Amino acid sequence: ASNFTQFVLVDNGGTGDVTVAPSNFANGVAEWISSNSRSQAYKVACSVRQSSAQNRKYTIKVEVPKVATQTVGGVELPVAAWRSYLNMELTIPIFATNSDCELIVKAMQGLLKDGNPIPSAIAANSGIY
Amino acid sequence: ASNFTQFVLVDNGGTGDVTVAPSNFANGVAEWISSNSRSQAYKVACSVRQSSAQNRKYTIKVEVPKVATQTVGGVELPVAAWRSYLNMELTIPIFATNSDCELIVKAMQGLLKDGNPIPSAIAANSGIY
Amino acid sequence: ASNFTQFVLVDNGGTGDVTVAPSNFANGVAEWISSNSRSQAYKVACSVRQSSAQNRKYTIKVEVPKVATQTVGGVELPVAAWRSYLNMELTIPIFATNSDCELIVKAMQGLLKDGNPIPSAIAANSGIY
Amino acid sequence: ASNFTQFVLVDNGGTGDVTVAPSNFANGVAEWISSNSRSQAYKVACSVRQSSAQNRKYTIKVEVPKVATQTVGGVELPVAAWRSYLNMELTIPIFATNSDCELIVKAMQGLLKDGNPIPSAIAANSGIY
Amino acid sequence: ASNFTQFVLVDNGGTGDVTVAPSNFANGVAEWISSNSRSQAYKVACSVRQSSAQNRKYTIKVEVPKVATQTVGGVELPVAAWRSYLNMELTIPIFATNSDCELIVKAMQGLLKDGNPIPSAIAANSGIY
Amino acid sequence: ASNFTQFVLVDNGGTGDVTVAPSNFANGVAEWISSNSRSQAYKVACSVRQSSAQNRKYTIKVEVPKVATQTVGGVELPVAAWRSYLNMELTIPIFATNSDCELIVKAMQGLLKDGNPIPSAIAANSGIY
Repeated sequence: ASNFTQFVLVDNGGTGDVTVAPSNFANGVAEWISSNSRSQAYKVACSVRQSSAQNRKYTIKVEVPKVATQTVGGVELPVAAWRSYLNMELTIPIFATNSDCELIVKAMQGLLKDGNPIPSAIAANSGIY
Repeated sequence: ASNFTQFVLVDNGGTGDVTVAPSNFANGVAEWISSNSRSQAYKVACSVRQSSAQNRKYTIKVEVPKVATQTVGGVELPVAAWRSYLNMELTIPIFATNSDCELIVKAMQGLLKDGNPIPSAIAANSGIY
Repeated sequence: ASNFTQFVLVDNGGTGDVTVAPSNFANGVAEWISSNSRSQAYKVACSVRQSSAQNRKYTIKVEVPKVATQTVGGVELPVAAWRSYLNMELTIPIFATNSDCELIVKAMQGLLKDGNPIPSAIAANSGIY
Repeated sequence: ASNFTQFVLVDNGGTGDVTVAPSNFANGVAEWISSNSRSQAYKVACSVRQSSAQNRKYTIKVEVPKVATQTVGGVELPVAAWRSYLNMELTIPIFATNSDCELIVKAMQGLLKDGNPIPSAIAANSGIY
Repeated sequence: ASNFTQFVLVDNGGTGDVTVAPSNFANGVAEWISSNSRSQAYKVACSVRQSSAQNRKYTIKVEVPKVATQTVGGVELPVAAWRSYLNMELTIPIFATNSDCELIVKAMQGLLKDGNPIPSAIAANSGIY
Repeated sequence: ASNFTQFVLVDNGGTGDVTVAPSNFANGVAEWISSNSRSQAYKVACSVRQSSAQNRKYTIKVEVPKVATQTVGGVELPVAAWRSYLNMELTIPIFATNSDCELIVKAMQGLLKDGNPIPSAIAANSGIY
């Protein structure tokens, strides 16, 4: 094993899928980036720390860029028009069993599943109502 | 539309699924909880707001109960030993079209898909290695 | 669902029943008022907050007006001679199950049921003896 | 009359009803408790007094035990995790006739009638939405 | 019940209609935004407040954008070339019955009905003459 | 040609309609007043002005009276028991073509169309919920 492997971040059904690969583990922060210039890359970062004596906290960050080509000084450079940022922190008690943890993972998957309230609001630029 | 509806948070295959239903809307913050006491409930909250001149921010909070050795309806202390807390913040530039937003949703779904590093680490009480 | 619906506050047996309808949810305070000028309306307000870390507190307020017509400046205005105010605060531990909560609701109904001590004292302008 | 009598606080249909009986009258405050230890009892207290020159005020307090997972006759700590507290204050202007007062009683009964928003929110561990 | 819902702001007869959906109800200010880029979206905000002892005051705001694409350095962004701003304040004494309010609403709709002086001056970049 | 004419402010379907007729156009402020006592009359005022270099600003005002008779010392006078005041300001950049203006007018009519959130809250003495 080694769970530090590449995965497809954006599944565009085989064509134009955005895959992200391991790229750095310096300072205990596991990082993954897509095959682009570092200026236009998708980026995922993950780190876990025993925050309290009885908790562990995972900090996960994703950056989704809007790619563009910009003319600076009469020269064109690969750039990102803007970036969207996802920041998540998960605190799990040390008393959580593996099956307790699987429950947290399933809850996070159901939350974002297609057609459920939240992913629907986000995708439509609206709130919950 | 009208997305404030009940949904399946934990999909256990039809048998033993955890459904979460609307429970509060005070202050534009939509809340959903499972059919349990509030100390043992699965809880989801969501709200959007223009965080700055250039961004909108979605704050999503989830609480998941530690189920192994749980006593249904009992008084379980300390509260912190029996609950996991998820905190997500999604910042999206005001230029993001619905399409851009659909892609951000896919990135979140890919991140947590089964078999991918992050959800596998969490489920196994591990970090990256 | 949406429990924010209209209900009959004073059941005068089909004729002259006082019904109250949703009228505002600003600041997380659910409000209901009767179809009158705002000066002569019945008013119900409800809000819940996690008062302590282990409690939740519901604050409910009802205002029953005594309607009158008053001549101010030689002009008649719809007015309330006086108002009676009900103020209730219910503190429920987070460890309370739904069935535990149903017990609280039944207790509150029995308390005010016709012929029981309290509603009898109130209706007769006396104390308990 | 003489209203200080035993009554059914929780009506469970004849089987498993909670009856509450007079238990104290120190200081003009009528008290009723169920047949349990004082830590697990259903308790009701009531008193009236002229709060001001223009009003009389009824203070009614109710305590309801958390029953799910309860150990009858046992020592259950912390006390706050096992009890709900109701606090009602009814202010009535000195001009209110018996009829006016009967109407105030009906308003209180309508507020808590089954199926109405408030009692439904409470029973479901919810707020308004 | 809820009136914080989606609605048609610009009726372009079934197609090309501008719909505005609820987005956020923070601090007593209900806000609605149309879909797609927040930068090119229409916006409606509304709030009510007791302006004085006898008055309640509504504050409505609407923004109509002039959709355009901004190109800078070869990077183009969806923007509003400019915006038209409507700010209205409606004061209503607490003596107004529902019938009085309905009349106030009719006066507002009549003021803007097609063919009347005001909507015709505006639609033609003109004043009164 | 002239748009400074009489028009129906409150359409009560042919009968009981409130018509407002031109009264005075002094200092760039066009004013319309309904017939009979000026004290019980409806009033509409409108003016446009170049608010800045790029903007033109319309200022519309409407007054809805609550008709009543004042009696003092046996002398009765026709008065308005009170008035409801509407003050609106519409800013439009000088780049707006007639098509843009027509759209702005449609947005205003849609905002107040029957059944939509805003006109329904007002007509019912309510806020958003």
